[PDB]
Amino acid sequence: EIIPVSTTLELRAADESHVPALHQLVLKNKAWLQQSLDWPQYVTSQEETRKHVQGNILLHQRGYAKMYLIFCQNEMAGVLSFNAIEPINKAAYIGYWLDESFQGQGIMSQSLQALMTHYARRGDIRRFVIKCRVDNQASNAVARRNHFTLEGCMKQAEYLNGDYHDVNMYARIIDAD
Amino acid sequence: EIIPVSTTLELRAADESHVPALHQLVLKNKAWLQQSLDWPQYVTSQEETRKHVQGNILLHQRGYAKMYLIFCQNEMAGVLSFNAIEPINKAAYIGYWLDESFQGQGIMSQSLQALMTHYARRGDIRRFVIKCRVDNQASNAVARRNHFTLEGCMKQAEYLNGDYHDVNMYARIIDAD
Ligand SMILES: *SCCNC(=O)CCNC(=O)[C@H](O)C(C)(C)COP(=O)(O)OP(=O)(O)OC[C@H]1O[C@@H](n2cnc3c(N)ncnc32)[C@H](O)[C@H]1OP(=O)(O)O
Ligand SMILES: *SCCNC(=O)CCNC(=O)[C@H](O)C(C)(C)COP(=O)(O)OP(=O)(O)OC[C@H]1O[C@@H](n2cnc3c(N)ncnc32)[C@H](O)[C@H]1OP(=O)(O)O
Repeated sequence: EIIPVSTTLELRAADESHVPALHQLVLKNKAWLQQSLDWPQYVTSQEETRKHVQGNILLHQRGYAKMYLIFCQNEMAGVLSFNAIEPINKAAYIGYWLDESFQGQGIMSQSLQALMTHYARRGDIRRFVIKCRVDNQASNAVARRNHFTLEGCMKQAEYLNGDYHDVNMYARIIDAD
Repeated sequence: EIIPVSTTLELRAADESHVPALHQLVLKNKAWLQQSLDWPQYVTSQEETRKHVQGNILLHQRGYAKMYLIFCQNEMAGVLSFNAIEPINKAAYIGYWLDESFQGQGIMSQSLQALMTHYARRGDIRRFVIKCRVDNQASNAVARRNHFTLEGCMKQAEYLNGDYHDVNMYARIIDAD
């Protein structure tokens, strides 16, 4: 399962074969990922990433979540995913991160747009949501460029780096009729 | 486990012994509950309520959710609960409903306040949230009387009664220091 993004980019569904490369990518970025994600601190050994992946693959096959790996000229560059899918509401919560050396190239912006369009077209997701610290300006720029509307500010909603942070909730509705 | 509310009210932790009475209460109110809750339509037989209860009791014991039954002069009057608890964020999502014949007496308002105070005092929950259709004025009045702040409006976020509804997100932070 591959969702095309561009002549140099593609989304591949999470595989057990990706575990090794992804573990290294996580290691290389966890110091800075920790400021806006919670799970990187619990990742130490490859076994823990494999665990996260096998679990994700299941929710992925059942349609309860999705995990895609972003590939740039056959090189793993980051992860784009639906952390949770509420089938009855056709709503999904988005999560993503990019290896620091693949940033600043519009890679995530384009991947998100290709991913959303694909699901709005299939029709099982029409409402997309992005929740992230209010102060993560890079993620906010990805959401706005993808036409997300800020719905609210959740006060001190997430505990990250020994402190509570206000979280913005961005959403976009796409009815691909 | 009983959390006191008033000389005529109390909160009792969900029990297997409550299943029968609760099933009847659900039956008596599901026609109208369906307009703002999704699970009442899946409840037909007592076995299904027992299922919902045994599951809840587990999340309750693990601290991942809570389910309390509201009792009014030893008579079951409704349910008040934390649908989900995010331990790391000390945040909880509230759910509640009252049998139609126990409404209009400030019973839910008082029960919610007693419940929140008890958890903010214990310190494992400091952020309380209420999400419900924007047009449910009775629930909105319970949230405002309990000093919740409206954080945002989630567009067409819930599918209920064959249609999508805008959902308000109310929140309150309590640091019982
Ligand atoms: S809490 C939920 C959010 N997750 C995280 O915060 C995870 C940690 N952060 C990241 O991994 C990272 O900061 C993310 C993926 C959020 C954003 O990274 P980028 O800023 O690299 O995003 P993107 O890959 O979309 O690149 C946009 C930027 O690239 C430049 N640029 C050049 N060319 C383009 C094109 N053609 N299209 C769009 N952008 C392009 C811009 O300088 C950057 O754009 P901004 O305007 O978004 O700053
Ligand atoms: S989607 C998440 C919300 N859940 C649901 O909507 C579930 C379905 N609805 C209900 O079960 C029900 O409508 C709920 C529980 C939301 C609200 O019911 P009540 O309106 O009966 O609330 P409560 O029990 O808090 O009673 C308040 C009302 O009672 C009157 N009243 C008399 N005396 C008092 C006192 N002492 N204190 C407060 N209220 C009191 C008021 O006439 C009603 O108050 P409002 O001002 O809230 O309308």
